[PDB]
Amino acid sequence: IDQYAVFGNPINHSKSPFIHTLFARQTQQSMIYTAQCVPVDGFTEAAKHFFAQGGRGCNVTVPFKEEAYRFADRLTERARLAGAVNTLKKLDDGEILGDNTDGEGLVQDLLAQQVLLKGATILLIGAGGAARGVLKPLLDQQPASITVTNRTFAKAEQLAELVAAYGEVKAQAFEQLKQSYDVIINSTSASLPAIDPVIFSSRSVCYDMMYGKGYTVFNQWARQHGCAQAIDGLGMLVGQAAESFMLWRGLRPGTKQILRELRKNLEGAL
Amino acid sequence: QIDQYAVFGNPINHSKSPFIHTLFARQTQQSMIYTAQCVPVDGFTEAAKHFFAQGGRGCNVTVPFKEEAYRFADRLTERARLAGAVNTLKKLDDGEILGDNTDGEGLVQDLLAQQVLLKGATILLIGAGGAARGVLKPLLDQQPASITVTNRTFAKAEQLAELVAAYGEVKAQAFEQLKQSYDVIINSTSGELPAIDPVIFSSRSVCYDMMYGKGYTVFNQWARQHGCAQAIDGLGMLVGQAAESFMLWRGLRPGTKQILRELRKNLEG
Ligand code: NA
Ligand code: NA
Repeated sequence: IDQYAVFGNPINHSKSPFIHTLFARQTQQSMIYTAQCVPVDGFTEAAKHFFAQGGRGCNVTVPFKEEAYRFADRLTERARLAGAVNTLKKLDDGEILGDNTDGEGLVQDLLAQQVLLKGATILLIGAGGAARGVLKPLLDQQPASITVTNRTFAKAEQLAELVAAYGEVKAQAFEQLKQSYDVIINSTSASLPAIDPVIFSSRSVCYDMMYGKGYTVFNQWARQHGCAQAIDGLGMLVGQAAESFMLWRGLRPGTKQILRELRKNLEGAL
Repeated sequence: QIDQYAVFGNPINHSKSPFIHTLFARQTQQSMIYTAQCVPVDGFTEAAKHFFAQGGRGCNVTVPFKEEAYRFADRLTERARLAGAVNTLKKLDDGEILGDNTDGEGLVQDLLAQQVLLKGATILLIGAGGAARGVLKPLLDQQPASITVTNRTFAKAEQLAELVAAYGEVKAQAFEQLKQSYDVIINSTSGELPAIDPVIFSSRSVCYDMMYGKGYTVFNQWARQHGCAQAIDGLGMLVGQAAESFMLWRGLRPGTKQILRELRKNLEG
């Protein structure tokens, strides 16, 4: 029985073991995925111990992703560009590979929802770690452009500079936004942003990284201002997990049927 | 479909419970999922509350949270009340969270299935902590000749013997008072072996350690050096307590044979 885990949890409820346990059931994998505690002396020590005792891979949550990035011996392209690792994998030679599946999970959820990314104009709200992590995977989908926005312009400019060689990436402060976008992605945590609701057009699609019962505060706002479709982040959670699982096991699980169950649980497990 | 169950503990770094319950559920046609979730030492109550809020149906609770689980429960079974600790929580149909303790029953069923004759046996129980307390009444219910409780600190042994006087023949002795051999010796303490005269072990003694792992535990190694008949580890107690929890949750007792065989194989791999 191969051992996998999640380290960290920035919230008080745990879904990763549920998700991965079901992926393992679907694909008949002899593995166990548990939630492991970061001890009081830190993540690095926890990771060292985990891999020394036979661990094969683990997910890492905020705020430990940068530490996981430093811990890894090797990094995937998307991890190196993200500056953060959410997935560690012990290779055959004992080296620890660091990956970041957050952006690809977002992309796959958007695609599962039949959102057209190729040639699309994308507005990315926020310029923090969550935003940084999803840029390269989105750019790989060949959008016409991505506009990074933040309350203060500088932070958005800095992020656009990092990824400038990969496609058309613009920076604009919240206050400057004055046109509509095909796809709007909210990467910011709950506080609404001082943005002109003109960003939402008749055919715009809104994606919130946050999730919960009913509609999120941001998606409620988007909907009230004429959004064509408001999607929450539950699918991104399952999508990122599926990418991690594929990295570890080389098998693609069934994301939709797990997303459906998570949604049933959010609405009451009735 | 996929009713939610879990084990909460710290550190629970190599949990077998998800495997155990997965097999139980397949065998008994229950549609459920069981996950292992380490919780920080200050976070059990909030973790449990959120687990149940999000649809959880039941959970095991392991160290260091068993006493906190006793407080968390809305109602306690008689065996949990006597044990002073809860290792199993269940969400009842009326919304109430029931606390139970299946550790003692699990131990007893393991001993009995392994064909240790408890009826008429002299039993030495080493340790007077929570682990000992949770198995004492179930052991007495098997009608042993006697149970002698011992502990590094004598006062806790005496307290434990006084708690269960009504259920059978139970004595408290200091480590250094132990001067004869027993039919069954059970170690409930979690190598720095207890400082007890190995005269306790006869070539006809069965030894049982609640601890388990690859190879022989340090306690079982000591017992074997001193001739014990057979030295058994706690893997079967884990499986046994799990089966009792499962019966509480789902209403049917699952078989343990495949599970025990596979877990044993895996420990040695
Ligand atoms: Na298969
Ligand atoms: Na209570």
